[PDB]
Amino acid sequence: MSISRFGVNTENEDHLAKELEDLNKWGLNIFNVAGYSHNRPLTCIMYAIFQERDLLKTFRISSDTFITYMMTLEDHYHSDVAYHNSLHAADVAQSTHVLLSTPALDAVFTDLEILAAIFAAAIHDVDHPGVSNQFLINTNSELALMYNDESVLENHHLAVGFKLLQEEHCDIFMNLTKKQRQTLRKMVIDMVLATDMSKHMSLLADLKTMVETKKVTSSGVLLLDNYTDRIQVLRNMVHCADLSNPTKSLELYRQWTDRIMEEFFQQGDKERERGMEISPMCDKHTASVEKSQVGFIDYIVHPLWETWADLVQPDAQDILDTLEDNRNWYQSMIP
Ligand SMILES: O=C(O)c1ccc(-c2cc3cccnc3c(-c3cccc([N+](=O)[O-])c3)n2)cc1
Ligand SMILES: [Mg+2]
Ligand SMILES: [Mg+2]
Ligand SMILES: [Zn+2]
Repeated sequence: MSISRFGVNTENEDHLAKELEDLNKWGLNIFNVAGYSHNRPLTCIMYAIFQERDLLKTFRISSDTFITYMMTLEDHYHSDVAYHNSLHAADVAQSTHVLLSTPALDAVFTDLEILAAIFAAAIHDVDHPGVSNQFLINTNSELALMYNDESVLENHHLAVGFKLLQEEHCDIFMNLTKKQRQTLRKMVIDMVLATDMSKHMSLLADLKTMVETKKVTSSGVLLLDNYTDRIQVLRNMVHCADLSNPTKSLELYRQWTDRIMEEFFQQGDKERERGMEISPMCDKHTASVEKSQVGFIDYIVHPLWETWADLVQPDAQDILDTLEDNRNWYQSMIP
């Protein structure tokens, strides 16, 4: 049955199953998953990932409760937002799922840490309005005041992600112990807050420290016996998943760029219509898409992935290669 198999009822079962053969691959096409799942990419991908990792059984989560929660979570992502909709969330969850399976990190993380990372990815952008934290701050949002202008949306995504668990038959963590729930909550909070782009540098600095003090075993697997080191790697992994668009196939990457640019232009028109000063990248009349992608990669995405590649060398070399190739392509497209 469709639901028991994919967590969603679809008229394209055979096609959805073919796409899902790439569940553990960096090359999975989430756009197609969406197209063969009646546009339920997040519910479908989260169900597939959990079945793949046997998380439902391990954590005594009924398929029904999980599907109910996932469908609700997905319903809370805006479909009228060009980039920060459920497709992006599904993509980050799937990317994180692949990153957790990096050979160099084999048997490094606990099952609870794995659960927390994938869950964090799924809820990391829930109810995103399509405008930045600065826009919320500049317009004196009640949300901004509430979180003292720090990680405004990130704190909101967390509040929503957790609150939905209180919905009818939505508590997927009902059977965890008080200790497991406390641990998971703290780790998820840590990983979602880590997606706050303004924290980029604090994260990368920690990651370099992890590379510098790197320790591997005979097999070649990294050594991270202490949570204090592991949570720094997990925060950076979800951050890398969040900034993984430029590392995917050019075809996927180009679609991601078109979407984020549309969202930027949306905010630009909002600011414009409110006599506000248009934010950088948000002016559709002066935006330089290609040059901006090159800057994005050179200053932010590459520095991060290069360090990540060093940490798990050589598992992420092809990802770095792809990033570099995509960078040069957009560079050649600058008029
Ligand atoms: O405030 C946030 O939470 C936030 C802000 C920007 C992005 C983002 C995503 C991109 C995806 C694909 C290509 N580009 C993306 C960019 C981006 C695009 C053009 C330029 C830059 N940049 O940093 O200069 C970044 N930004 C995500 C999240
Ligand atoms: Mg975000
Ligand atoms: Mg909303
Ligand atoms: Zn995100």
